[PDB]
Parts: sequence; C-alpha cells; structure tokens
Amino acid sequence: EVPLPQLRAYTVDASWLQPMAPLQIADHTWQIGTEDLTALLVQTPDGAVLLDGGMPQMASHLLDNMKARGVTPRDLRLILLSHAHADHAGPVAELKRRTGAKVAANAESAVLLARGGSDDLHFGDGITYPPANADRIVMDGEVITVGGIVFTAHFMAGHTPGSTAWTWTDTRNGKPVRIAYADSLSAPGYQLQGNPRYPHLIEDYRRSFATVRALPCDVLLTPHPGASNWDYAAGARAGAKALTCKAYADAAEQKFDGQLAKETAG
Amino acid sequence: EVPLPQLRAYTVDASWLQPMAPLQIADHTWQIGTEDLTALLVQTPDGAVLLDGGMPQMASHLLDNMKARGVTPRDLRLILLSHAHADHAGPVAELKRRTGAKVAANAESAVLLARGGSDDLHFGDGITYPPANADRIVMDGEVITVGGIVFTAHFMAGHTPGSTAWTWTDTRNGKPVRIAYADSLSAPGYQLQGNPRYPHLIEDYRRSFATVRALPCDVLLTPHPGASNWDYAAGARAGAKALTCKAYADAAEQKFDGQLAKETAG
Amino acid sequence: EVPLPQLRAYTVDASWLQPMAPLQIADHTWQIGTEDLTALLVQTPDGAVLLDGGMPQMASHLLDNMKARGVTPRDLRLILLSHAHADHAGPVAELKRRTGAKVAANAESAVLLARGGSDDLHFGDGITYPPANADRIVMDGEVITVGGIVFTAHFMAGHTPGSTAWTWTDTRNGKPVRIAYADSLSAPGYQLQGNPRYPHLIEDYRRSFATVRALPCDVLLTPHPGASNWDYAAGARAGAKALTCKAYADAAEQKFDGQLAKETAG
Amino acid sequence: EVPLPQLRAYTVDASWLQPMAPLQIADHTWQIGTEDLTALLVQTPDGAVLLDGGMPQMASHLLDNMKARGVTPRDLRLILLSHAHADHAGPVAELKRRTGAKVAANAESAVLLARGGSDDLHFGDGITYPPANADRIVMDGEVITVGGIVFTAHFMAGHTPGSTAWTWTDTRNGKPVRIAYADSLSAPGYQLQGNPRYPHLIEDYRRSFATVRALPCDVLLTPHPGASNWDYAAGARAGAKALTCKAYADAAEQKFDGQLAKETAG
Ligand SMILES: CC(C)c1cccc2c(-c3ccc(CS(C)(=O)=O)c(Cl)c3)c(C(=O)O)[nH]c12
Ligand SMILES: CC(C)c1cccc2c(-c3ccc(CS(C)(=O)=O)c(Cl)c3)c(C(=O)O)[nH]c12
Ligand SMILES: CC(C)c1cccc2c(-c3ccc(CS(C)(=O)=O)c(Cl)c3)c(C(=O)O)[nH]c12
Ligand SMILES: CC(C)c1cccc2c(-c3ccc(CS(C)(=O)=O)c(Cl)c3)c(C(=O)O)[nH]c12
Ligand SMILES: [Zn+2]
Ligand SMILES: [Zn+2]
Ligand SMILES: [Zn+2]
Ligand SMILES: [Zn+2]
Ligand SMILES: [Zn+2]
Ligand SMILES: [Zn+2]
Ligand SMILES: [Zn+2]
Ligand SMILES: [Zn+2]
Repeated sequence: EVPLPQLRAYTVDASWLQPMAPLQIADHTWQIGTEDLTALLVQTPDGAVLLDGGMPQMASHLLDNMKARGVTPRDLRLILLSHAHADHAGPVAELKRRTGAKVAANAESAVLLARGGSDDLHFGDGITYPPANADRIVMDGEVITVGGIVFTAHFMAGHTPGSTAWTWTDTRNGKPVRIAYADSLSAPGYQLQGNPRYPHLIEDYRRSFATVRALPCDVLLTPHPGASNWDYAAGARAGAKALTCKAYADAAEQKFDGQLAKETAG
Repeated sequence: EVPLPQLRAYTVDASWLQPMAPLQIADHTWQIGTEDLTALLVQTPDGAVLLDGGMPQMASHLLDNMKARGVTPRDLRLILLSHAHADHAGPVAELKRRTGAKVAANAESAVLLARGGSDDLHFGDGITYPPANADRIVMDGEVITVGGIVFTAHFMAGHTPGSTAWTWTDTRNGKPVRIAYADSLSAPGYQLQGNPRYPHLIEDYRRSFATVRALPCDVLLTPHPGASNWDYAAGARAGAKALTCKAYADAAEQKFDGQLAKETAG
Repeated sequence: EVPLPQLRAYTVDASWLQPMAPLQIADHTWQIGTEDLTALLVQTPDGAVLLDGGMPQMASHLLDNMKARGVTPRDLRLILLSHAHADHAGPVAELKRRTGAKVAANAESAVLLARGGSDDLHFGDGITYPPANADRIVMDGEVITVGGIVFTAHFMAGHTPGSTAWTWTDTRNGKPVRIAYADSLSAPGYQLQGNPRYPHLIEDYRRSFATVRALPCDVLLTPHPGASNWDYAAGARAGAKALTCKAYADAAEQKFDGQLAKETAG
Repeated sequence: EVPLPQLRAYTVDASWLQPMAPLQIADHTWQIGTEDLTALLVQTPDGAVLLDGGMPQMASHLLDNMKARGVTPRDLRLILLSHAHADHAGPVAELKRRTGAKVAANAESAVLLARGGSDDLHFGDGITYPPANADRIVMDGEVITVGGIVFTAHFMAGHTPGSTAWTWTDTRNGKPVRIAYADSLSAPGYQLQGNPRYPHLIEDYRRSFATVRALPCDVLLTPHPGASNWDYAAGARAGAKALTCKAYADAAEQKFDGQLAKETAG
C-alpha cells in the first residue's frame, strides 16, 4: 500500500554551495568557504587554524583553498567551530582524516559533533552529518594559542547549547584588528517557550545577545555572512557593509522578540 | 558558476520500506520489519530481543509491531545486529532513546555503528545514519542469554569487517528449531582484490562462506530476505522456499567468484 | 638510578568505604551507599532510579542493597549523577554492565564520565575511574519522569563544570516532601582565580550558591553527607541536624570567600 | 566493622619504570622508553612515529627523549600500538593532548583504548589507564606511510583481541633491515580453555604463533624486551642476544602448551 518515506537530505540554497577563491579579511585571516558559508583560515608561522568548514561536501574545496594559501594538510593544526550543525561542522570528520587537524570545542558542541548532529534539540534527525570527536574541551573564556595568534572562546548558547563566539587580534595596515567570529543567533522553526528539551532557551538567548554586544569587535564575521551583512562575492567591498557586533546583537534580539510574539499568537 | 552538488540520501527500493504486520517464524521469533528488510523480534518471559531494525525511518513501525506483540518499550532489553550498515542498523540510536534496549556487538560493528556508518571501507560517506554506542562488546562464539533463549555470535567478516551471524534455538510444534540469522555475503560495488582499506577481504569472505555452511541451521533467515529466498509477503508460505545455510553459502561463493573474475577482466 | 614513581590510587577515609544497610529518607527514597558517601535509590512502580554510586569498588554493595529493597538488576532503569568524579560516579560503568540502567547527565558531566575522570581541570589524572557513556543528555531545568516521580535538573557548575542538583517530590506521613540532592560546593585544592582551564570559575560558583539557596528544599541531601550535616550512622536521627539549602549555600559561600582570601595571600 | 578495600594501583617491577636515554636500533629507529618497556621512535623527514608509550607515568620522559632526538611535540604525527594494556598504551591520552599525534589502531584495540583498559577480558578493572580515542581504524595487512617509512599491521590476537605486530624496513650500514615489532604472546593468569569472554582464545593464539613465525624479521623487538631477549641496559650489545621471530614464536607456543596442560591439571 504505502511505503515509509525515503530519507530526505537537507538541501540548501545554491549559494551556500558555491565555491569561492580565498578572500583576505586581515593579514593572517582568510575566508575560504563558499559564497554563503563562512570557513575562516588563520595562517601563522606555526601552522593554520580553520574556524568552521561549512557543509559536508566542502572538504575537498577547503583543502584546495588551503593549498592555494600555502597550507598543506600537515600544516592545519586546529579546527574551531561556531556550532556543530551540518552546515558549519559538516566536513570536520573528513578534514580530521585528511589533515593533521585536531578539534577544540566546548562540551555541548563536542557531544553534538560526536553524534553527527543527530537527536538535535529542534531538528531531530533531519540534519545529520558524519560524526567527529573533539580532541580538546574548552571552557568559557579559555584561550588557545597557535603560532602566536590567541583565540578566545565566548559561549553564546541559544542557536545550539554549545554556540560559541571566537575572537582574536590580527593586523591590517600595521594596526591591530580585533576580529569577532560570532555565532548564529537565529532560531529557525524553534519552539522558544516552554521547550522541554531546552527549558532555559529564552534566558540563554538573552544572555547571548548581551555577550555578542560586548565582544571586542573591530570586524564582525558570522557563519552565515548575510547575518552580519557581508557579501563574499563583492570582492574589495565584501565587508564594507558589515554590521558591528552591537548592531548584530540588536537586530537578532528584535527578530527574536518578534518570533516570541508570533509564537504566543500561534 | 557551478555549485557543489547537494547531498543525496540513499534511496532504496520501495519494498524495503513497505511496512508489514508481524509474521511468526517460530514460537518466540517474529519478523516485524518491512517486506524486504528483516527485523527479528524474539520474545521471552524476561524481555525481548531485536535482531536488526532496518532503515532509520523504521523506528516507529518497529515499536508499533512490538506493541502489537505485547512488548512495551521497557520490555525491549537487547538489540543485536547482523552488520552496521544504514539499512540494518539505521534506527538503533532512536530505538535506544525510546526503549530500555542495550546494544551488543563485536568491536568492528561497534566502531562502525559509533560513526553512523561514515567512512565506510567501500561506500565512504554515502550511506550514513544516526550513530549509536554499543553497551557490550562480544567476541566470536560468545553467547548472550535472554529469558532463557541463548544467542551465539558467529563472526563472518566480509560484507563488513564486523558481519556476524546469530544463532538460537526456538521451538515449533513441540520440536526444537535451530534458527540461523546469517549476515549478507554480497559485495555490492566493492573492490575485492588489492583493496588498501581491506587487504584480506577475499580470505575473509572465503572463511565466511565456510562458517555459514557449517552453522546450526534448521531455518535460515537473512537481513535481505531475498538472499535466503524468503518472501515475507507470502503469508503462510513466506519461508517455504528458504535456502539451507549450505545452499546460501554456495550461492554466495559462486556469485563472489563471478565478481572476482569480472573484476580481473574490468 | 631513580625509577619513575609507581601509580598511586587515591585512598579515601575508611568511612567513605564503610557499607551500610538501606536507610529510608522518604516513602520511595533510600540511602544505599556507605556511611560517608551518598547513593540514593528512588523506587517507583515502574522501576528504580539511582542518584550517584560512590566509589568504584561500591558496585556490588549497591546491587546487594537494591536486592534488599526488592530492586533486581533489570529493575534499575536510570542513573543520575551529582558530578562525575571517582567518588560519586566510580561504579557507573560496572552498574551499566550489570543492570538495565541508562545514564542521563548534562554534556559537561557526560564528557568527564566518558574519559573516566581523566584530564580533570584541577586533579589531572590523579583520580581516574572506569569510563562510561551517557545515554541521554539533559539540559538545565529539564525533567525526567520515572514511574511518576519527576526529577528536575538544576545546573550548579563549579566543583565540576557539570555539577548538578537534582530535585523531586516524595511523600512522608501523607504529606509531600521536596527533596533536593544538591551537589558539592567545595573547591579542594583548586586554583580559583585566573585559572586558565576554568576562567569563569568564581562567577560559576557564585551563581551556584544562588541556585542552591533557591532550590525547592524540604530535605537537603549532599554527595558527602557531612556537607549537609547528615549522619548516616545515626539511624532514626540521621537527618535530624541536616542543613537547609539556604544554610548549605551560605556555609559554602563563606568557606569559598575564605579560600579566595587565602589564595590571594598565598 | 570492615570497610571495602581501597583501590590498588597495579605496581610494576622497578625496571619497567627506569628511564633510559635513546638507544638506536637502526638508522631511523630508536628505543626511547624505559629499561624494561619498549617505546619505539621512528624518525622520518616528514615527522615521527611512536610505537607504544609504556606506562601512564612515562609521558614526560618520552617527550624528553623525543626532544633529545630533534622531535618536537608538533613533529610527532602518529602513535601505533602493540596492544592497549596500561603498560603499553598508558600515556597515549596525555601524548595526544601534548603533541600533534594521532592514533591508528585496529577496532579491538580502539575499543579497549577508549575504555582505558577497563572491563578487560581477563583483568576486569584491575589495570585501567586514561582513555583515548583512535583517529584511524586499521585492518589486517593495512599499511600506513610516514615520511616514506611504510608500516604494515599484522594482527596476532590472543594476549588481547586487538594484539598487533607492526613491521617496517629501516636501514643500517647501507643495507635494508626488516624490523618486526611483535606483540606479547603471554597469557598471564588467563583462563585459556572454555573462557566465556574469549571462546576462541586458543585458536587465536595458535594462529598468532604462525603469524609471528612468518613475519619479515631481520630484527625482532617486543613490548617487553625480555620476551625477545633484548637487554636495553647493555648498550652496544643490547640486541646481540635477540631472538628471531621463529624462535620467539616457538618459545611462546611451548610456554602456552605448558600453561594449557597445567590448567587442565588445576
Ligand atoms: C539548520 C540549518 C540547516 C538551517 C536551515 C535554515 C536556515 C538556517 C539559518 C539561518 C536563519 C536566518 C538567517 C537570516 S539572518 C539576517 O541572519 O537573521 C540566516 Cl542567514 C540563517 C541558520 C543559522 O543561522 O545557522 N541555520 C539554518
Ligand atoms: C549498502 C546498502 C545500502 C546496499 C545497497 C545495494 C544493495 C545491497 C545489498 C544486496 C546485494 C545483493 C543482493 C542479491 S542476493 C540474492 O541476496 O545475493 C541483495 Cl538481496 C542485497 C546489501 C546487503 O546484502 O546487505 N546491501 C546493499
Ligand atoms: C576529588 C575527591 C576525591 C575529593 C578529595 C578530597 C576531598 C573532597 C571533597 C570535600 C571537601 C570538603 C568537605 C567539607 S564540607 C563541610 O562539606 O564543606 C567535604 Cl565533606 C568533601 C569532595 C566533594 O566535595 O565532592 N571531593 C573530594
Ligand atoms: C597486564 C600486565 C600489567 C602484565 C602483568 C604481569 C605480567 C605481564 C606480561 C608478561 C608475561 C610474561 C613474560 C615473560 S616472557 C619471556 O616474555 O614470556 C613477560 Cl616479559 C611479560 C605482560 C605482556 O606480555 O605484555 N603483561 C603483563
Ligand atoms: Zn545552525
Ligand atoms: Zn547555519
Ligand atoms: Zn550492508
Ligand atoms: Zn543490506
Ligand atoms: Zn568531586
Ligand atoms: Zn566528592
Ligand atoms: Zn598486555
Ligand atoms: Zn605488557
């Protein structure tokens, strides 16, 4: 009579999967992902750091762009994550197999990564990806140093329990540039109020808005570039319209408050 | 220009996903999966055992058929696996979350289950599923006893390194029935000779043919029923045409030898 | 010349290892550990819950006391933890092997449990125990229900990142009794200020004092009974001198402030 | 009355813990462990390989000897294991935290490593150590190549299910030297016959004797040097009395047959 449905892969907008050549953000920091998914390469004299990798099928493209930058597989030392959803941590397992890279993440992100995004608090098994293990667990405010670039973790739970902003100082034109890679603050299709799987969701989002507002932030980047008004396809003006961290937090909070009101009405 | 491809879910023949009501094999043993994927429920006075669950989307159907048999979620004590591919272990993680069940498997199956079938020796990441942890590691020839039914593991590596046959004795018409749930012996699209990820593949398959030939085997069942000539949709004659274990092993070896010859020619 | 030192097991006060018979706390709640380590059995019509198990060598004693209470290994459904140090989660792995029990814990506790307490933020590898996997990850404020007893998690990070208080309502003399199993608030030998492995340690402890002060709390119990002024060897007056949650929090904060001052002076 | 016993660390002969300076075996291969535990450093132009690390407390000594050889923590690329007992894999977790090293092991060794040697088939929880994750699972006969040195795995189950011999070709005096690092073939205190946790133990040991006898083997090394008649404290004559692989296998089989006969008589 009626068979059970076939499994459905989550399909994304084509721009999320559109390869781009490396785009320089600061002296050591490059966008090497796709037009609409951030994957940041930070290059140091002592090896490279990758912050996010995008979707699972982006692994080979990332390695190609690393090679274009002078980074061989052995040179990739560290993978950091904004959060462990399939569209940001998708290729981590494959990257670990193909490079020297080790993963550092907080406990919440580590457990979600280790189950490949399955049993998501909001999406169930709808967006799974290959599981990976974290090599180092980080705590809030902990620093990790690679070739003299210091990365600081700032927990900003909400979009996932383990959502993290990463900050570091690079240079540009001889002057320091405080880069803030702030995580998503969206809640796409989430039940916000009275969620049995995330009872303090609203409190965590409100704290996370405050955390983002206060980040050291000359340049804001986000996992989805549109969230911070980056346009990676716009070349020399890709970052011209980027939001401040304050503006990003304010916009996210206004959207969140609207969603809460609609949820109450729905 | 050209975006990377969207992820593709592996889609299966519709009969693999066609629910069926429980079909009794022996006094305590029932097929509760789909028309073309085996999932065996063994019911004892001390709880139930599930051998395989089929595809990931079959979890709720399995629980429905268990309930029809008098088995509540708390009553499911043990999940055993033939091998940890998505079409047999697919729903294990969800079943563990929704029942009291613990998983027993050999080390090879446990590591493949824990990575959700990713980095498959032959399929890469093409057939992933939600990862799950094994609660007990079993060795070759080890027995597990549930409510007085004794299950014996017989390793038969090849289709996966961890492929296992499970045997137990049930009853029918007052007489013992030695049931052999023998794993797949297919090698679908595999590189058999000189495979760097499985150097002794051919030797393992040949040993596994010999293991299957020698199993205690009044009734053979297989994860794909067609492999042992079962027809789960045929009601009272579902098992009438079933192969012996000897015939199953011989047929698998003849097919394997043909594949080897074609590989040499290709 | 001089060999490396032998490994040293952490040895504890003998009272921590002194078995005791079950001591009833409320209609369904029993202390079944040792004189100086709490292990709480909550018995319901639908199976039993264990909160903490004490030291690794306590597994058989716990099972003996469960049997004395009418709880067989199959009847133990759930293990909850205060925190995943060796003196409270020590026997969890063995209990999972020997019972039907599944573990529910927050992500921080799950990752520490899965590494058997190794690489502790403060103790390094000095207090390891057999690793175990969590079956369910809980979020702050999440409830788990067993046979109609509702357990609520209240995160109180500090002693470990994953430290949790568990609350439930039992009965006594026909009246509700709100039981609070609050975790340790000690910091034994910890570097409190400027700790690179726990940068927000002090902030987390201060929040945890406030959490404990506000718990629903007719009866306070603690992993080390002396912390809440229980005397499990005192029979019918074991709980007579027990602190309120408010008094426990106040005492812990005063001790913490003294330790901070001594650290500044040392 | 009588408290439960304190945990007992397994204490080893002092020579197992006696540090030694690096002892050269061949052009790229050095013993860097203790007088009575092997830990082999293989140095290549593309990074270093460590085969075994000895006991848990040896991590810092290993890193000191690596530094003496010109190998920094970032230069250690790969850890291979003979088997995952505490006296050979003890420091692996710490080495992974402190170096760039990734672990490659077979599935049996990986699962035992991941539980820190707990629930050992023969020793129970008597010899635990800090758990570690494997980064790569290897199959029998699989090769791993580092800086042009090719390591081949030869499974030799028995002492543990995952016991592995590793072979590679180095040079000495301009000529190839086929090095065989063969695992332990002892069965210390094991129940050999009818062991429910290892039903095919005897068959596996007999196959492993045959595997060892046939290894490519100009120079045999073993995890316990005395098993192959090495004397690491004897300087320029440390390896003079070393057994062939054939002689090692024959001696192990004669000892095994004697143990079997004593077990039958006991
Ligand atoms: C679960 C995954 C597959 C998923 C699916 C679908 C959407 C998202 C978003 C998301 C939501 C809103 C905006 C608009 S905006 C100006 O940024 O508010 C953006 Cl750009 C992205 C995110 C995310 O935020 O990570 N994830 C999604
Ligand atoms: C990786 C998964 C998704 C997959 C995909 C596609 C096919 C299979 C088979 C398979 C092969 C041959 C036969 C014909 S026959 C009379 O049995 O020789 C049968 Cl029925 C099944 C198997 C398996 O054997 O498990 N798995 C497959
Ligand atoms: C790491 C483990 C093995 C360990 C070792 C040693 C001590 C503890 C304590 C601890 C500290 C203070 C008090 C005095 S008091 C009135 O309670 O402030 C108490 Cl009772 C217990 C704890 C703990 O609190 O869990 N753990 C310890
Ligand atoms: C479980 C651990 C802590 C343990 C404890 C105690 C002994 C061993 C041995 C062992 C056995 C026999 C020989 C004598 S001989 C000439 O080699 O036959 C040797 Cl040297 C070593 C081994 C091992 O073989 O790995 N492990 C032991
Ligand atoms: Zn997301
Ligand atoms: Zn996203
Ligand atoms: Zn298969
Ligand atoms: Zn199949
Ligand atoms: Zn503690
Ligand atoms: Zn304690
Ligand atoms: Zn050993
Ligand atoms: Zn040994």
